[PDB]
Amino acid sequence: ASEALTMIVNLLRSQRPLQEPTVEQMRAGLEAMAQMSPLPADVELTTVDAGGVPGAWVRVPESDPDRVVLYLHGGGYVIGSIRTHRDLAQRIARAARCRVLLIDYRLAPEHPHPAAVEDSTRAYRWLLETGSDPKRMAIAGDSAGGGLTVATLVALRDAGVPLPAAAVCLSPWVDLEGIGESMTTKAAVDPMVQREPLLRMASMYLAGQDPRTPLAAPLYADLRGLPPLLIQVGTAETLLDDSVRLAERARAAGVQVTLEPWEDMIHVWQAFAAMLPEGQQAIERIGEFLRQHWQ
Ligand SMILES: COc1ccc2cc([C@@H](C)C(=O)O)ccc2c1
Repeated sequence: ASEALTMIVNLLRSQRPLQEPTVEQMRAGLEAMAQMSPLPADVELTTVDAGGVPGAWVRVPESDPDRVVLYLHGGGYVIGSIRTHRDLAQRIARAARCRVLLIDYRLAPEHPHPAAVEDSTRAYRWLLETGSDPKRMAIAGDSAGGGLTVATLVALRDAGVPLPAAAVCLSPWVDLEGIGESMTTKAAVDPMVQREPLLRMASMYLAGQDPRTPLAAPLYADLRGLPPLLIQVGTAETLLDDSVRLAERARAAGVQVTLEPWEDMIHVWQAFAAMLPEGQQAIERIGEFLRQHWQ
């Protein structure tokens, strides 16, 4: 891996937003870290009411105005915001030459499951209502937002809503019990995600519901009929086996899955693309994948 990976690992070993003592401090910690990646001058942000869900349009100069990624931010269903993820959103908008709708879906513990999935499906339905075409759309998300991407597709399919051309999952979180082998075997090399904080956030999202509830933990969902899926994951991740098991389940369901394991990469390494070469390389691959499925 690039020497820059050592700098990102060192940052994460000291700035541990998932290990902050309160939800308020976890939220503020991730906001402080995102504020470091300064936004390019050519990014246009437009706040919008996406059918009752607050959102922001992210546009860059080469955004095709009729192609849209609905972007579902990570943060364990508890943290993250339009602010934390607008840099990753603009990088994807640039690579995929599209507009990104970044939504502020309801967060736990204030709004437990299924609030997040109600909001992601409402935003997608609103895009259709306002004239977006499914063959020029995609849903993408990181970590909890990667799990929410799969759950959103399942819920839309079950409601008879036309599915988009493709979907992208970045280090998705789909096992809310943390029982993947890598949760043990990669614990020593993951500077961000460990079982204790994952179970803390799962508790807030589930509010006593079965941790294998399919739209909360899509490792247990019926995935038949989903569109082509790109799963990017790092091998230095306790969540590696979330991606491996999701790929197995989607392939068994007849889905066109690409599983891309990036050697030595850490959780949502794409968010560090300003400093990490593999982050920008992975975002270029996301853009290639989306443009191929919109052809
Ligand atoms: C430098 O900027 C960032 C921005 C968002 C980030 C999000 C995560 C995790 C919690 C995520 O939402 O998947 C990690 C690092 C991040 C760094």
